[PDB]
Amino acid sequence: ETREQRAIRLARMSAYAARRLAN
Repeated sequence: ETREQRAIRLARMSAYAARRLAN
């Protein structure tokens, strides 16, 4: 994965995780 794909991956994984595990 490149800097772009990787980054967006971080936001997606973190975002999704935060949703299913906000607290």
